[PDB]
This record gives sequence, structure tokens and C-alpha cells, in this order.
Amino acid sequence: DIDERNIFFELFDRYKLDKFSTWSLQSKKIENDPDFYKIRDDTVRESLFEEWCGE
Repeated sequence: DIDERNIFFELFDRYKLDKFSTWSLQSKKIENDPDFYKIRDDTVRESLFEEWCGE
């Protein structure tokens, strides 16, 4: 419940995604990384990205 989210943006910056371009080009990219599995809810993972994008 919003806490853990910033972890993924953090991961998401760690690998400098594009939080706007695609969810997965960024996430299928962070995929194999144990950090995509920080949260077992994939339905939350991509919601992360959108907040962090302009967070």
C-alpha cells in the first residue's frame, strides 16, 4: 500500500527505464532481474512505473 512502489521506480531508474514508452520494454527488461520480483504482484509492478514516471 504505497511504499514498496518507490522500490520499483528506484529499480526502474537503476536501469533507467522509460516510464512512459512501454511498460514492458522497461519491465520485460527488468524482468529476469530479482528486483522485478520484489513484488509478486505484477498488477502492481506496472502501476509503479506510471507513478514514478511523474512521481
